[PDB]
Amino acid sequence: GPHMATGQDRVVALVDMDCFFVQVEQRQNPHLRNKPCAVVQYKSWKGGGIIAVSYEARAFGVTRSMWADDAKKLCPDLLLAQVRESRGKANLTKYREASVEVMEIMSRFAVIERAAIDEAYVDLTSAVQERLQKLQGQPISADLLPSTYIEGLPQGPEETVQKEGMRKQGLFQWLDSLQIDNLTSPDLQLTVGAVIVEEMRAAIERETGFQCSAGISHNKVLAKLACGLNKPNRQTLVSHGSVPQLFSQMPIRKIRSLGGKLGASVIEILGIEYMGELTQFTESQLQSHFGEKNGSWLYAMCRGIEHDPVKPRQLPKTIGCSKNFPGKTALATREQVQWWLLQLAQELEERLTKDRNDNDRVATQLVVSIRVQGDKRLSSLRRCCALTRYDAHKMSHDAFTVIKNCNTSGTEWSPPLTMLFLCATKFSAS
DNA sequence: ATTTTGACGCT
Ligand SMILES: Nc1ncnc2c1ncn2[C@H]1C[C@H](O)[C@@H](COP(=O)(O)NP(=O)(O)OP(=O)(O)O)O1
Ligand SMILES: [Mg+2]
Ligand SMILES: [Mg+2]
Repeated sequence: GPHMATGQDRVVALVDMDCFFVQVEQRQNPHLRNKPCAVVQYKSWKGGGIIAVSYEARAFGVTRSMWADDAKKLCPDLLLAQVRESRGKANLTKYREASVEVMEIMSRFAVIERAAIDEAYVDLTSAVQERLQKLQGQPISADLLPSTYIEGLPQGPEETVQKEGMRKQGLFQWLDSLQIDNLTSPDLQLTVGAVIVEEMRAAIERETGFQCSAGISHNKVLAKLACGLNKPNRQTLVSHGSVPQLFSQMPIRKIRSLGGKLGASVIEILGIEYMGELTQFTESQLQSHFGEKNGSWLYAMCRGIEHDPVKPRQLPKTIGCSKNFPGKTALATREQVQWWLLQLAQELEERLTKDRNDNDRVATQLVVSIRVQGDKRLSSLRRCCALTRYDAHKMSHDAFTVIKNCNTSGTEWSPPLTMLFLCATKFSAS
């Protein structure tokens, strides 16, 4: 009752760019705009692997991971943009730079946590309070929320058969219900949050050309879930009160961190399917099956409560370069391994030097990882060494030194290598 | 022959 926390202390948003790499390429090449389009890496093997897909192309069934030749079978007029290739490998520089454009705009509004190349969490609690002070008891107009969905609404009793009609009906129900004169109301706080996110999304689109979606809720997991509910080019507010119905038919795997083995174990061990069913277990029961930390997290999360903070971190903490060498292309000679380590080290040097100039920091550890043919794990082996100079020849030599004894017998390398990976870590200020 | 990443947990 009066002491049961409800996880309504924060306003958190998650902003995720729509078909991000595709929009970067469509901005660059107007011929690709408003077309079924995908971004592909490499080309020789089955036309290249698709890594991003426009919504027009998704309507034909094109998905990430599809070979371009196969996507063309579903969508004969599919247009393609290729990732830059440098030193024999895919180069993602253009997308990292476009990401910085977006993150720098978002950081004008609030502290952000860069969660991936095209998404960031925003802690809006302070900004909402300031905005509530600015507009004392002044009602919030639907005009301030032109792209917002209120999850769960409309409810109860032709304008109801088009999606914009439904969107506005739900928004009207929500705003009609609001208590505008209490500045401590969580639902009001979320609504002001959504007004700010509309402003943020408009700024991103104005200043970059890129569209995005967003979720606004009281924590990162609900914000992330909300964001996906009405992609693309829309934002969704998930209130605390919307959680029971939302979670009552929500597959466990849809919640952040439960899409893999742990989520599968929750389903198998407890014999449930939906996130809401978790409420019927005690905290101790969940801790007994999934550990103290996971158990406590699940117990709170199924009630819509999560405390993971929006970390103040706009820049990646590691800078890595990797290449797979699948099937017959697996690396089988010492010279091959050394040449590709050099290629990777040269890209890494270029990125590290730019990073040192832009961000006043230096990496101090080099992690070298390899995969051997047959091992299904991403990494078969990981070894580190000191990273003392931004020099590609030195980094490649040091990586070879730290992995060379993985070679059962050689001039020859065995078993063949299916992946090389260099990652610069442990940054210190410079 | 899905590729190239990046954050974080466990021991
Ligand atoms: N498995 C993968 N391998 C490589 N790159 C990938 C990837 N998954 C995504 N990317 C790259 C390419 C993606 O453009 C970018 C962002 O990933 P999303 O936010 O998950 N997907 P997007 O923004 O395209 O569409 P949506 O509107 O549904 O958000 O990261
Ligand atoms: Mg995206
Ligand atoms: Mg994303």
